[PDB]
Amino acid sequence: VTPFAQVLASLRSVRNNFTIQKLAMETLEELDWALDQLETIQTYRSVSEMASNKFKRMLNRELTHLSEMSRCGNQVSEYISNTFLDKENEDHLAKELEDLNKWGLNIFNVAGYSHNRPLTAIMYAIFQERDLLKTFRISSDTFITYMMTLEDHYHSDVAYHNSLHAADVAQSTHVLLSTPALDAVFTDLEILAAIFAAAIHDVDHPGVSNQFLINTNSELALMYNDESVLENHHLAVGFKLLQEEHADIFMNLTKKQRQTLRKMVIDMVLATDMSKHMSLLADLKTMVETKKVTSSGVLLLDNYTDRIQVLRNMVHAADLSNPTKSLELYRQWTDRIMEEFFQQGDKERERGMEISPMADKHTACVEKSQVGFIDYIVHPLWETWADLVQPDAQDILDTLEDNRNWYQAMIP
Amino acid sequence: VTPFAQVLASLRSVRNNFTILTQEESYQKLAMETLEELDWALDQLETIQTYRSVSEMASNKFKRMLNRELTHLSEMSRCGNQVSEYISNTFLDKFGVNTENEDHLAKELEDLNKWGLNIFNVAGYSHNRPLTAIMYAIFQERDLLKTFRISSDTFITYMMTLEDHYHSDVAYHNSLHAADVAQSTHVLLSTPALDAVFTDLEILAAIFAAAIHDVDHPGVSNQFLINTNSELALMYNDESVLENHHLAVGFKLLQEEHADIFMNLTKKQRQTLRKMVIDMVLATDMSKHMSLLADLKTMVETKKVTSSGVLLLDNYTDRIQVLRNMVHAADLSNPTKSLELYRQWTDRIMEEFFQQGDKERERGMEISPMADKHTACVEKSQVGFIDYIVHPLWETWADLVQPDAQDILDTLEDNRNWYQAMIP
Ligand SMILES: [Mg+2]
Ligand SMILES: [Mg+2]
Ligand code: NA
Ligand code: NA
Ligand SMILES: [Zn+2]
Ligand SMILES: [Zn+2]
Ligand SMILES: [Zn+2]
Repeated sequence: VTPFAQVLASLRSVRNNFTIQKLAMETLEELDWALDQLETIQTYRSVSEMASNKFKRMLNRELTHLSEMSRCGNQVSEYISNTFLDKENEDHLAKELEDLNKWGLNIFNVAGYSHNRPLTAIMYAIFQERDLLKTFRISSDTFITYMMTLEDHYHSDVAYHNSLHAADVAQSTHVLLSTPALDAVFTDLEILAAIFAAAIHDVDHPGVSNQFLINTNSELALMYNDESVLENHHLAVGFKLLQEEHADIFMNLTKKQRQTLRKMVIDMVLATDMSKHMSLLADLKTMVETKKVTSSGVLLLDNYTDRIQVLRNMVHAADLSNPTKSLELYRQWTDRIMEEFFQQGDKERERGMEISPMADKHTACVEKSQVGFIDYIVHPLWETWADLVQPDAQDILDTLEDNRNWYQAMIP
Repeated sequence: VTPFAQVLASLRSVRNNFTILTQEESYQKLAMETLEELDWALDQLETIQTYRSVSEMASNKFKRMLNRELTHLSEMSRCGNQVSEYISNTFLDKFGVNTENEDHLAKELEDLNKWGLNIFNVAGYSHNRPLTAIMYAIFQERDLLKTFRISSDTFITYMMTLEDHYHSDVAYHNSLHAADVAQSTHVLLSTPALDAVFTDLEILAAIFAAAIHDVDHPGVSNQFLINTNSELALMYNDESVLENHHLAVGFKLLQEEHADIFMNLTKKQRQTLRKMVIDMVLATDMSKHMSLLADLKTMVETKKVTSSGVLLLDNYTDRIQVLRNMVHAADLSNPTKSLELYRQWTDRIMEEFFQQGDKERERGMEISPMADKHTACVEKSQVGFIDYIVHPLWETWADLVQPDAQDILDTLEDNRNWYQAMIP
């Protein structure tokens, strides 16, 4: 018997026997509401995971016993467990880099003073600031060789999803990791993973959505079976570039550390798929409801699952941070976002495809879109993040509200 | 506010008020037994939950709430409508030859619709092309070439390349295993309890998923591919490495000259078939076994049957849960076949495991359990495999399609007892 069917059947008999005055009637009303909500709020996969997890632990018990029997009983248990169970200019650059630890550092100026290499410049600054090159025994040459190839694999002719956007997300993730409420929560390995996930999260982006890649029967959609097409590709390129000569920035980690980092990075870059937004928000919201905070204001994250839920939300929030930056920065990101949408619209036109809603200058409502994006996606996410790390993130939330009102006032 | 927490708090309130509200010996016994039952139900509700099951309830609620807002916004202006379309699409998730071998082939193919077909003989009488031979027989039997306007040339061009992309030098995961799974799926689709339940497109999808489910298999596990830092593991981010690859090859082969067997389907039919096939082949990942078992078990518990009484599967979700379990059961059908067939499959799976062990030895890796040809406990493994995986799955399938599959279950038990009796 499946666990959810068992619980519902016993809750139905409790209700049937409860029926067998104001207090009695008001409670039957509350029971009937909760029992109905229990059923309706369930999906096919939520019901499934309760049952599969139960079945997995039932088999895990039966094999632990079998393992104790003989050397044969042990290899049979190992086979079954592994198969059927789961798991000059440099002066100007130095001046800009003084804002490294600040929200809204001008990354556009960093690009201008680094010969249009903001990703290499910002990643090297972050790694030195955080002492990651010493901690993880990364030679400067290894770091710069990797970063330069990584930057080279970001498309220059794509207006938004280029190395300047990656530099911005990596820098924003670096600032978010420094949140006082999150002091001493993450290991050096988790910090390394988050900044690296942020730097590679859009590498080799063609400047077109996953839906465009699916609809055009692209090699990428074919290879990845229409699931997180781009996000899977960003990871494959990111990890492949480590195999280039003198570029293995993870060469001096232990085998266990590389296994752990790889798992965390995959997890974080897959969470940047925009269609997974509501799942991340639901995870972040449950974390806020059950949050355990210190007297000094520091968050308590006991286990790996809690830490990765926060980290995957951090990289996603960093990816959706343009509306939280000063208006001057935000307006420049919106121009780039729009330019890239229009560029996808051009590719749709050359293919005879139906032009996407925001993909055409004649019909795109730029200001209303920014207001919708903030109201429906950016503000609910950042408000949940701000609740988790209170009072840190209030300035972020204040900047967001100003920018929202500015865009609202700019609607024609 | 997350919904599960809200429900939990509500049921906790009901319980704390039930205690206030509670000859009369029978009343007290009823009052106490129901409180203990409620407490057990509440404890089990919390414990039986996971991080992903709870969050799933919340994300689905958030998705529905936003969809409601966006539907209203789309009615406001042409601008509101394109803003709602942007947000919805981005942030939400939705001739023939006369030969002795040909006469022998026609004789074997008389058992096409039977669980008792010998695929080893089909391979021998078809120039070691069991996949093309069996798929062509299935497609003609079911009239799929006429229904979906597939010319024989296109069909045979595709099937031949598909068969060519199965490795000959791999003992188990070759075209003979694919032919076996496709034929077993064809038989399972014909179960009387599942009569007129599936559309022609769903039938096409299941047989196609079964035929392509192991294409280009290197004869090594996903764990071997992850541990050796293979290109495949790198490409697929260590998740269902092989299963993703089987699908990519299977769909890529349609692009070969005059091999597009889906060329005359509508765009909507190709979209639906593609979705179903991906779903079915990803479900063949053995590490997903307990999820499929869980889904099949819930389906048995809530099963509705007509006057006939043929199974009733109202929506698509129910239909795909059965179909992915069917292809998985077909993939785990070797122990349910006659002993003569089963013993030949066991030799092949062992030979493949040992070939992997040789690769681990040459690489200086620790030899995987079952991969050492010198230490493998072949019989005990077959007993464990049946007791823990094959029998629980087939027993659940038999409950769903009762009384059909009783013979499948009887054989499984005989083969298990035979292997048990053969333990040295
Ligand atoms: Mg992205
Ligand atoms: Mg397989
Ligand atoms: Na470039
Ligand atoms: Na071959
Ligand atoms: Zn060098
Ligand atoms: Zn991004
Ligand atoms: Zn198979």
